[PDB]
Amino acid sequence: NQYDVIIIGSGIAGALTGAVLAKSGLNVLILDSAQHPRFSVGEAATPESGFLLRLLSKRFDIPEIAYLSHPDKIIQHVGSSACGIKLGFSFAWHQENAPSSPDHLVAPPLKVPEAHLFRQDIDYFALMIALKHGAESRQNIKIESISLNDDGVEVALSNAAPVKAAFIIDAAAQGSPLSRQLGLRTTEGLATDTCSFFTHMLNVKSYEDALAPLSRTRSPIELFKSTLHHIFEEGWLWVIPFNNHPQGTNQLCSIGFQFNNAKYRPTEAPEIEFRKLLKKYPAIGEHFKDAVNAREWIYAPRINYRSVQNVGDRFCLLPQATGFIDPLFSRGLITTFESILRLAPKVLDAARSNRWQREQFIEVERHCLNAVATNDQLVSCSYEAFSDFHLWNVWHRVWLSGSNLGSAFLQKLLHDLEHSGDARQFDAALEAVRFPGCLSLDSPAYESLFRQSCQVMQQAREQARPVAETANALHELIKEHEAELLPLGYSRISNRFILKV
Ligand SMILES: [Ca+2]
Ligand SMILES: [Ca+2]
Repeated sequence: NQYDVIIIGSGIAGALTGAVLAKSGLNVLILDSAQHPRFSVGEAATPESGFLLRLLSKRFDIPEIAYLSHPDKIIQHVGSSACGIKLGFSFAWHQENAPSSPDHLVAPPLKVPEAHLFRQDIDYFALMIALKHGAESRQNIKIESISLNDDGVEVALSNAAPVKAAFIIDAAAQGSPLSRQLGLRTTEGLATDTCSFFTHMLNVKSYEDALAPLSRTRSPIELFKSTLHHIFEEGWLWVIPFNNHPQGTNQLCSIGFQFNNAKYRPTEAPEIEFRKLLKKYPAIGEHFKDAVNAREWIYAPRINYRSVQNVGDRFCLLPQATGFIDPLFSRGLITTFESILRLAPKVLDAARSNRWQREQFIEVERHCLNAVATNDQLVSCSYEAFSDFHLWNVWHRVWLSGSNLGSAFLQKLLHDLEHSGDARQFDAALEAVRFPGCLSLDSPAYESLFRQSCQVMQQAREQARPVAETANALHELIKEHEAELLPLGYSRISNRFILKV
């Protein structure tokens, strides 16, 4: 064995994994068929993802990891082009053959700003963290085979001698070569069936300039300074600026549009589909009158997958290699950072005890598979809620209340870790949560609300129920559970901009 761990993929997941393991005394080799710099989506940070980066940073004493959670710290240390800003998620609803209303908006603001991650710069910086801590990296390589033996792993490489390790982590995405060879991936049982078209653009107009100013919308935050979701019956489109930070230099804006394949299947080239969308929804088109595409569109016809298992004696698939649902709500980054946080202490224990058995990693699998399942219910039910603004308004409080509870839970874990310095206590506290992979992590009342609300939405889809009935059923569920949630007034449906505290 020339290494302790081989990591496939040098993106943020592989890089952070490599950094924390190398920091902790393991000899790590990161392999990637691609090379930096390169484009990637997965751009909208969340409260959870920020807390998870800070937890990773504190758990392994790597300060630079925490920089990646704060836009001001990204600008200062990674570079001024490396992010935009977000003060929350905003949602504007539209329908075909009718004018769009600036009152069909919800936007619950954050207290602390978060980042729109320009992944080419963020990921390259992350790899630099790993390299500076002693992880080895080989870019632009070709893996010829991966052998999983009872005494380790052996990876054959084109035009080089094979490399050996005790353990292999797949930190790649849809191209997970372990996933392909292990036969663990499937689309069976997934409620979400969606496609995605995405690119980066110049000269994308702000929501306030294109559609309605703050004096009209009454939003507490500029939608320009938010992850903006334009939602409609068959899909949604994101507007994620990198050019909205007063000290930023990036000129681009990320644009992605997604369809529920059960309701609309695209047939034509990405630019033609984009123009058809804008004709259908002229309000959305107001962003793009002077816009130009700065890259080729990428089209993915089906973005959803899960896995039946993701750990063995000698391997672990990180979340992107295991399952993905949708960009909606940006749950992928969350699941990724939490999975690293759960896995890394176990890999260290394994390497120190020289014991490599599947059962040691079972809670990593339990978290990841539960997270993908929860993500599938969240997103599938959301796409059904896209049918009507009032329904969306009621529905978004189910997501928000859960996310707020999970964020608060992670914030508390971080506080305890910062002051106690007690890594083992933290690891055990995260593992002891009652609902790993669920939005609240540990609230039986919230998970009751989530389960029952998803049942309402699936039944509404299945039986084509009237949207007013569904919205009301959700509202009554929120009222029933509200006493056991954060005291934000989630049942006050007329307040479309739910504030913290
Ligand atoms: Ca070693
Ligand atoms: Ca994503």
